[PDB]
Amino acid sequence: VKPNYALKFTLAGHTKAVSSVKFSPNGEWLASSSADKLIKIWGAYDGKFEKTISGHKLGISDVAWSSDSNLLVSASDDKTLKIWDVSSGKCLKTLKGHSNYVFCCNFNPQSNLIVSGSFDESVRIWDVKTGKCLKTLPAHSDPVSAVHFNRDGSLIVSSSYDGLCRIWDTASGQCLKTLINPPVSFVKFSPNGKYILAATLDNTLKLWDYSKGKCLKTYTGHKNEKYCIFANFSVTGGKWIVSGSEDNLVYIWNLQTKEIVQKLQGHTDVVISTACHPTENIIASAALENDKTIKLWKSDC
Ligand SMILES: Cc1cccc(C(=O)Nc2cc(-c3cccc4c3OCC4)ccc2N2CCN(C)CC2)c1
Repeated sequence: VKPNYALKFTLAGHTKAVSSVKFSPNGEWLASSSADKLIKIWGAYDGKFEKTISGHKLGISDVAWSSDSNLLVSASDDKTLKIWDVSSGKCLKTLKGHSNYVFCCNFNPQSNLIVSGSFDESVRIWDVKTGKCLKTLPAHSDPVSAVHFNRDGSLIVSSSYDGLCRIWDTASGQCLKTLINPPVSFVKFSPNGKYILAATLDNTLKLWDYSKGKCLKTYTGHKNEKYCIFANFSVTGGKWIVSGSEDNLVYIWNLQTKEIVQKLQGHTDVVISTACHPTENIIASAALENDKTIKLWKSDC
């Protein structure tokens, strides 16, 4: 009926705002990115600091893991993405092509491709092996806030400040659907691929059937009017929607009822990123520059 997330660890180390936290697909690790130009790796279960990965010339808005947990990709203000070998910390490839800040990134499930979104209003699809840009999609008419592949890699969803969500055929780069005006600050596919979860900067999360163009659920109560705040489907226990908020709380809703089921308190700045562990009822959350910490929370359901 309600989860009971409680604070377990606070992970300090970043020297500026933390932008993104992601659990490795194997459940072992948490990666974080920061305005401090660094990626840090932490133990998912005990929060123990593992390593710092460096090389970007400016702050990093996003990081993402390959399916085998061996590679990371990062999106930076230095206009590049970088592919990293996690074990060695080495930069394998620098992905060059965007003409302004890179804000978001993801591997496809296959992990042979990376998708990126930029201030430059494009979505780019990159070859992991070669580091070359395969396609440049003229995706939006304002900054791209989020990019995500569906569970089989066949589709990409993008969101933008232009107020649109768009679904793209990965293979061809063709736009299959435009969902249509407040800025769209976050989007991702549901695990079953049928729905998209989208955040808009009028303090609203919406669950959409994008084929029909029908809004199924609306989640409100949190504050989201300024920052591109990451949200999640929590699926390991109860079926929840999880998001950060500009009031320094993590919000958790019941997906079906739309009721707030828990608010997690502890952060001292905007919670810009949340992540849900792949197998356990564990949440990671990260905050902006008044705080600079990552917190790990555990629930019994
Ligand atoms: C290095 C760093 C540290 C802390 C927060 C940020 C930030 O907020 N990112 C950002 C910014 C924008 C954005 C949108 C429109 C216009 C501008 C922007 O930045 C400068 C000018 C969009 C998305 C994003 N992100 C947020 C984190 N998320 C995991 C991916 C995307 C970045």
